[PDB]
Amino acid sequence: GTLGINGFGRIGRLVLRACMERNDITVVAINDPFMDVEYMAYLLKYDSVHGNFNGTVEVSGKDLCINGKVVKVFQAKDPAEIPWGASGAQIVCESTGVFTTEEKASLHLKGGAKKVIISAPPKDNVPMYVMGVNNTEYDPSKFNVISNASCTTNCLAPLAKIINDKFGIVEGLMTTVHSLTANQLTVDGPSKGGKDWRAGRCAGNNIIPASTGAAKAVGKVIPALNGKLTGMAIRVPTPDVSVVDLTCKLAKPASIEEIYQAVKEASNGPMKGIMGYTSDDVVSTDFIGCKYSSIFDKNACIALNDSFVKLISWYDNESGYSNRLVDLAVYVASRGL
Amino acid sequence: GTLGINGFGRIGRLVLRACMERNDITVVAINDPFMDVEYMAYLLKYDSVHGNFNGTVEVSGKDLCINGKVVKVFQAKDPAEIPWGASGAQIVCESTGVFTTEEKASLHLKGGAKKVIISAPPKDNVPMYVMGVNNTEYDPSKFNVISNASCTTNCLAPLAKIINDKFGIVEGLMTTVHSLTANQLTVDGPSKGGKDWRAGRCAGNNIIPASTGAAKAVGKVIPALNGKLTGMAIRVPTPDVSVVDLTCKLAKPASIEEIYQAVKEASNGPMKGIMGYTSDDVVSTDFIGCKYSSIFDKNACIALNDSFVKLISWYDNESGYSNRLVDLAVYVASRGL
Amino acid sequence: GTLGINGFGRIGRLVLRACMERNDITVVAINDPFMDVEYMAYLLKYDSVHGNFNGTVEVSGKDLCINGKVVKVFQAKDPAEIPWGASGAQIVCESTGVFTTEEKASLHLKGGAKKVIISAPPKDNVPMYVMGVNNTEYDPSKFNVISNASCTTNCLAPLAKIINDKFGIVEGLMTTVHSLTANQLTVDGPSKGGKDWRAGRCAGNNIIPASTGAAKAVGKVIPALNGKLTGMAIRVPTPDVSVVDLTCKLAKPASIEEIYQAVKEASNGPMKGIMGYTSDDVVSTDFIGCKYSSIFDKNACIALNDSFVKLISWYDNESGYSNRLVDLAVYVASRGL
Amino acid sequence: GTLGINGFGRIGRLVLRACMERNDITVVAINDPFMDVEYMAYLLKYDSVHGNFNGTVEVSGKDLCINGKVVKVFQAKDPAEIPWGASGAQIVCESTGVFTTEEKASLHLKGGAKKVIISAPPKDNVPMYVMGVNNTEYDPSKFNVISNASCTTNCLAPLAKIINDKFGIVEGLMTTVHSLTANQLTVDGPSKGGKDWRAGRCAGNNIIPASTGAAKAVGKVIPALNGKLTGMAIRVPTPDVSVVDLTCKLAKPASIEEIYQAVKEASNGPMKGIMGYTSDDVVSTDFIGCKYSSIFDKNACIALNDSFVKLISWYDNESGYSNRLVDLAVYVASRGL
Ligand SMILES: NC(=O)c1ccc[n+]([C@@H]2O[C@H](COP(=O)([O-])OP(=O)(O)OC[C@H]3O[C@@H](n4cnc5c(N)ncnc54)[C@H](O)[C@@H]3O)[C@@H](O)[C@H]2O)c1
Ligand SMILES: NC(=O)c1ccc[n+]([C@@H]2O[C@H](COP(=O)([O-])OP(=O)(O)OC[C@H]3O[C@@H](n4cnc5c(N)ncnc54)[C@H](O)[C@@H]3O)[C@@H](O)[C@H]2O)c1
Ligand SMILES: NC(=O)c1ccc[n+]([C@@H]2O[C@H](COP(=O)([O-])OP(=O)(O)OC[C@H]3O[C@@H](n4cnc5c(N)ncnc54)[C@H](O)[C@@H]3O)[C@@H](O)[C@H]2O)c1
Ligand SMILES: NC(=O)c1ccc[n+]([C@@H]2O[C@H](COP(=O)([O-])OP(=O)(O)OC[C@H]3O[C@@H](n4cnc5c(N)ncnc54)[C@H](O)[C@@H]3O)[C@@H](O)[C@H]2O)c1
Repeated sequence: GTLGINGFGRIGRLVLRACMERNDITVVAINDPFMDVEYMAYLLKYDSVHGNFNGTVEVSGKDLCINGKVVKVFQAKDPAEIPWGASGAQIVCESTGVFTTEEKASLHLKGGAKKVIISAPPKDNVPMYVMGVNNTEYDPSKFNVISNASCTTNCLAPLAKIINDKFGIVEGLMTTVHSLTANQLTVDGPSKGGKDWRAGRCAGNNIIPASTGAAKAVGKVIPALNGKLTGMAIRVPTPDVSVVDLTCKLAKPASIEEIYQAVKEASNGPMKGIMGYTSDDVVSTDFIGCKYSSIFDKNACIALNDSFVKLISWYDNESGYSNRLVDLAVYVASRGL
Repeated sequence: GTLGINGFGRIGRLVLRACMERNDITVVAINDPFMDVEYMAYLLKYDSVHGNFNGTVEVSGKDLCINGKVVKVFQAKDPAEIPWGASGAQIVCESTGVFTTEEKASLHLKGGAKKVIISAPPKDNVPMYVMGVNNTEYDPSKFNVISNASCTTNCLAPLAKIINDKFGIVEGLMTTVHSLTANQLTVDGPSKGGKDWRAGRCAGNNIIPASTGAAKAVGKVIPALNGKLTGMAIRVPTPDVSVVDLTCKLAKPASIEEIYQAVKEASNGPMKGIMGYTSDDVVSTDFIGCKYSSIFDKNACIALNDSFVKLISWYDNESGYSNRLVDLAVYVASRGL
Repeated sequence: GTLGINGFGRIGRLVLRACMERNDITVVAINDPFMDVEYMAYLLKYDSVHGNFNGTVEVSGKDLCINGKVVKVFQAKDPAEIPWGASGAQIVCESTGVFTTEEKASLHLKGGAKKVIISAPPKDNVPMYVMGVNNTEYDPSKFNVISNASCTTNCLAPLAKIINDKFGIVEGLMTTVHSLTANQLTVDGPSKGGKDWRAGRCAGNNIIPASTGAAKAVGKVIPALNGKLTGMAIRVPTPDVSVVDLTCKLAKPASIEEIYQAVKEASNGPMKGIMGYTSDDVVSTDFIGCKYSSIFDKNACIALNDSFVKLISWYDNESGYSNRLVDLAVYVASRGL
Repeated sequence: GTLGINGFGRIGRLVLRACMERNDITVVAINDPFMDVEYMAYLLKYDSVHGNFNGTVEVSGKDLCINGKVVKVFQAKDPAEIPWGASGAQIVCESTGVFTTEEKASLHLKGGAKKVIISAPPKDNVPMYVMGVNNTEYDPSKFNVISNASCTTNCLAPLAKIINDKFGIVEGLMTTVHSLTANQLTVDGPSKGGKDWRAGRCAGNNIIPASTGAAKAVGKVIPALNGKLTGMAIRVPTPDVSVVDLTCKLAKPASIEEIYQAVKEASNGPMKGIMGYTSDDVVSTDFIGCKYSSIFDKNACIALNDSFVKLISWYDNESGYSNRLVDLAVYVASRGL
C-alpha cells in the first residue's frame, strides 16, 4: 500500500507524519508547486502545533529522505502531469483544496494513480466515506475518486451515529467552535475570492461566524439523518483543536449518563480508534495530537430534559483528520487497487 | 442621582466610564482596598480594550478629580465601614464579585447607601432586573438590594423575550462563546477556590468549557420561560465581546426573516437602546464599546426547519453590561431613593 | 490638495481614515483590483484594531460616498491604466507593496498623477523623506516619485536625530518588537516568494525573528549616521503597535534623564506632532491610534553607564505611519504640484 | 539522590516531569497548600504547553502514584512544618516564589532537608549557581541554601561565558523577549503587590516592558562581567519560549561566523547539554520542550562591525530551566548531602 500526496499543506504534511508512524502504508511521492524540496523539508521538520518531526528529514536532491526512505518530490500545477505511476503511488491524497471535483481530481488517474482520496467535502457528488460510519459501503468497482469529508464531519458523524442508533435523532443543530485555518488572515484584508468577507478579518483577535456544510454532510454519510441536521461554525483564535456542540431532540428519553454509556460502549467496541470519551476537566490543548475523530466530553454536556440535549465532542481538526485519511487509504488499498 | 462603586475592576471602572458619558448620574465615591488612589487613576486612564479614558484623571489627594469633579476614594475591606452617606452616594454599584448575597450586600446600607445593585447573578434570592425585560417589576418598597444579572442574561433575555412573545419558546439551549475574564489565568495553575479546574488552564491558547447559570436566570427574569432554557459557556482567548448562540424549538413557525423583523420591530420601539440588529458581515471586534445588550446577527443564524432555529446575538460583555447597570441605577433612582 | 490611493490595504485604508480627519487634503480616488466597491466599503467601515469608521460609508455605484463626498473607485492591475488625472488626484499614495521602484511607481504619472509617495522603503534609490527629520530636503524639481520610508524608520529616525544632534551616536543597534502584518500567516505554510521562510510560520503563537532594513534606512534619511546603525526585528502575535529598542554608544555622556529632556524639548518644539514622550507605565495597547511617529518611554529605558544606553520608543505601525504619509502628501502639495 | 518539591507550579511540575525522564534523581514528596492531591494529579497529567504527562498519575490517598512510585503529598503553608526527612527528601526544590531568602528557605532544613535549591534569583546574597558556568564553585561545607538563578540568567550566562572567554565583553545590554508567566493577568487589573503596574495589564494583547535583574545576575555568576551587563525584558503574549538578545561591544574583533564557531565548539565540548546552536529558520515554538539552557541562532544575529554585535539565543523558560534545576540537584547530591 503506497501513497502520493498532492498539496503539502497542513493536511498533506500531517498525512505524511501519520504514515511515518504507520507500518502498512508508505508515502512515496509528494507534489507541491509553491515549495521546492528544501522548503518542503523545513515545513516537514518544524511545526508550530505538532512539534519537531519525530525522525529524520534530509534533501537527497529533488527528493526527500525521510527516516532513510526515498520520497520523490514534484512541482506540477497540473495533476495530469505528476508521474504517480512512475513513482509507484497507488492512492493519491488530494490535499490542495483546489481539486475537489471528480472532473479535476480524476486527472490524477492519467498520472497512473489507481485511487484518489479528496481531503475535503466535494463541490460535486463524489461519495464521502467516514471511517467507522459508512466506509464499508465503499465499492471499488464503482468509484476511483472518493472524499474523506471534513474534520468536522469526521467528529460529528461517529457521535451522531451512536446517538441515532441507540436513541434516534429527531432534529439537531450543530455549532463547531473551530480553531483557525489557512483560509484566515493575520490582519483585516480581502478574502481570497471575496466570498467569506468575515473570514478575511484579523484571525487572532476575533470570534468569526462561518458557514459549514459539515452537518448536512452527515446526511450523506448517514442517510437516516438526511435533512435532520444543519449547523454553523465559529472560528476562534486558538491554533488547533476544535469542538462540536450538537443540540438534538431525541426520539427516546436519554440522560447524559445513558448517552455517555452508549458512547463508551461504541468507543470500546465497533468504533475503537475513531470515537473516544473523557470525564476529565479537559480543555482544547489536551487533544493536540489526538488520533481520535471525536472525543465525547461527559462533564461539558447539558440536558434541558430527558429528550433535548447538548453534547460536546472535541476533535483535533489537523491530527485526527489526517489519521482518518491514512485509515481510509489503508482501507481502500485492502479492497483492491 | 448619585452612584458609589464598590470594587474598581473591569465592571466598576467601565461603570465609571459610562457615567462620565451620562448627564443624569454621577459617580461620587469609589472603594477598592487592592489599589491606592494613584493606581486607581492609572487603571482608569488606560484600558487594553476600551482605549484611553475620554477625559481627565488626576489625583487630588486620596481623591480623584475626573473631568474636574471630585470622586472620594476609600480602601475598606468591610462594606459596613465605607462612608457612602457622608460621600453623598445614594446607589452602590457592588462590583467586587464577593458580596453577591443580600446578607453581605445589605451591609452597604449601614454606610448610608439607600440602594445596592449587585453587578452579578446572586448566590441567594436577591431579585434580578434586566433593563427592557422586567425592570418595571421593581418595587422600591420591597427591595433595597437588587441584581443586574450577568452580561449573558442581559444578552439572552431581551432576545428570548422578543422570540417568546411573538412565536413562543417550547425548549431552548444556549451556548455562549465568551471572551476571557479576570477569573481565568495566563498559565495553567490552581483556580482560586479549586472549583472550576478548567478555568485555571492557560487562557490564551485554550477553548475552555464553562458552566453558566445565565440561561436558568432568564427563567427568573421571564417566569414564562422557567425550566425552558439551560445553557453552557465556552471561554475563548479573545479579550472582549461574546456571542450567545440560542437554539430553540418554537411553538409557532418562524423563518429567520420573520424573527429578524420581530427583532427589528422591538429594537426600533420598546427595546430601543437595549436590543440591536445587524445584517453586516460582522465579527466580535466590531462590537467593542457597543452599548447595546444584545445585537442580533441575521446572517449568522440558521434554521433547520420553520420550527427549530439557532439564533446568534453578540454582546460586549464589559461595555454593554456596564451601560445597563448605569441604566438600572438611573431607573432605580427615578422610582424613589 | 487631492490624494489618490493605490492599494486599499491596511495603510491605504488608514491613509483614507487619516485624511477624513484632515481639512487640507481629500481622497478623491481609490484603486484596488482585489476588492469591488461594496467590499471596499466593508473593509473601510469595520476595522479589527481601529474600530468602526468615524463617519458614513455608502456605495453610490462603482463609487464610494464617504462623509457625503464622492470617491471614485477603480479595479486596475496596471498603474498606467488608472485615470488619476480624470479623477482630479494630484498625489498618489502607492500602498500596494508591489510598485516600490521608480520604474514601476512612475507609471502612475501616465495616469496624470503629478507626484507619487511610495508607502514602503524602495527597492531602488527613490529618495526617502521622514517628516520632521529630512522632509525639507525634498526638491520638487528633482523628484516626482518619493518614499515615506517604513513605520520603523519613522519611529527610529526622529529619536536618532534628537540623540545624535545633542549627544552624538558612535554606534547603534536596533531591535524592533513588531506587531504582526499581512505578510504573516495564521498557520505554518509556504511564504509568498519562499523568501522569509520564518515569516510563513503560524503568526499567533510564535516569536519570529525578521530582517529589517529600517536602521540602515536611517543612514539615508540622516547621512551623519550612514554605517552607524543596523538592526533586526522580532515579529510577535499582537495585532498592532510596535516598539523600537535602540542600543547606542554615545559620543558625549548622557543620563536617561538628560536624554528624556532632549526628547521633551524636541517634542514640544521642532518635532511637535512627530516625536512624543511618556513617563507612564504604558503598554502597547495604550498607543492604538496614536498619531505620533515615536513615543519615548522614559521608564522602560536603561543605561549601562553614562555612555552606553538602551532607549525604548513605541509606535503605532499602522496609524502613526498613515498620518505621516498624509503629512508628507500635504507637505509635497505645498512645495508645488 | 532524592528530591522534594515545595510549590507545585509551572517550575515545580516541570521539575517533576524532568525527574521522571531521569534515572539518577527521584521526586519523593511535594508540598502545595493551594491544591489537594486530586488537583495536583490533574495539573500534572495535563499541560497546555508541554502536553499530556508521559506516564501514569493516580491518587493513592493523600499521595500520588507516578509511574508506579509513591510520592508523598503535603499541604503546609509553613516550610518548618513539611516533614521532608520523614519522606526521605534530601534536596528541596523551593519553587513557590515566596521563600527566596536564606532566612525563609533555611526553614526547610528544620523539616530534615539537607540542601535547598531556590528556583528563583534570591532577594538576599544566597549564592547562585548556573550549570556549565560556575556550578563547580559550589562548596557543600559553606552553603546549604543555593539558587539556580532565573531562566534568563541560565540562557545569557553560558552565551556570555563563551563570548567573554574567547573575545572579551567590554560592555553589553540584554533585551529578553519573554513569554507570559503566572505573574501576569488575563485582563487589566491590580498587580499582586501594586509593584509592576504594567505586569497587571491584559497579557494576551499587549507588549509589556519589564525590569529584569537577569543581566546583573550574570555579574555574580561570572565575576569578570560584574558591572558590564544590564538588561530589560519585554513580555509578549506567547505561552512559552523566550529569546535573549545580547548587544555587546567586544574587546577583540569577531565575525558572527567566528562567534558561531566558538559557540559550536563549547556546545560540542564543555557545555554539552547546556549550550546549543542552530542555523535553521527557527521560531519560538520550535524549542517547546528543549532541554538546552540557551540555543544560539546564527541567522538571527547581526553585527554592526567586527566589534559591536547583537546575538540572539532562544530558551525554553519553563522546560530548559527545570532541567537545569534537576541537573544542579543531581550535581549537589554528588558533592555530599
Ligand atoms: N486544516 C484543517 O483543519 C483541515 C481539516 C480537514 C480538511 N481540511 C481541508 O484540506 C484541504 C487542505 O487544507 P490545509 O489546511 O492543509 O490547507 P493549506 O493551505 O495548509 O494547504 C494547501 C496546500 O496545497 C498547495 N497547493 C495549492 N495549489 C496546488 C496545486 N495546484 N498543486 C499542488 N499543491 C497545490 C499549497 O501550496 C499548500 O501547501 C482543504 O480542502 C481543507 O478544507 C483542512
Ligand atoms: N467582565 C465581565 O465580562 C463581567 C460582565 C458582567 C458581570 N461581571 C461580574 O462583575 C463582578 C466583577 O467582575 P470584573 O470582571 O470587574 O472582575 P475584576 O476582578 O476585574 O474586578 C473585581 C474588583 O473588586 C475588587 N475587590 C475585591 N475584594 C474587594 C473588597 N472586599 N472590597 C472592595 N473591592 C474589592 C478587586 O480588587 C477588583 O478590582 C463579578 O461578579 C463578575 O461575575 C463581569
Ligand atoms: N501595516 C504596517 O504596519 C505597515 C507600516 C508601514 C508601511 N507598510 C508598507 O505598506 C505597504 C502595504 O502594507 P499593508 O500592511 O497595507 O499591506 P496589505 O496587504 O494590507 O495591503 C496591500 C493592498 O494592495 C492591494 N494590491 C495588490 N496588488 C495591487 C495592484 N496591482 N494594484 C492595486 N492594489 C493592489 C491588495 O489587494 C491589498 O489590499 C507595504 O509596502 C508595507 O511594507 C506597512
Ligand atoms: N515559569 C517561568 O518561566 C520561570 C522560569 C524560571 C524561574 N521561575 C521562578 O520560579 C518560581 C515559581 O514560578 P512558576 O512560574 O512556577 O509560578 P507559579 O505561580 O506557576 O507557581 C508557584 C506555586 O507555588 C505555590 N505556593 C504558593 N505559596 C506556597 C506556599 N507557602 N507553600 C507551598 N507552595 C506555595 C502556588 O500554589 C503555585 O502552585 C518563581 O520564583 C519564578 O520567578 C519561573
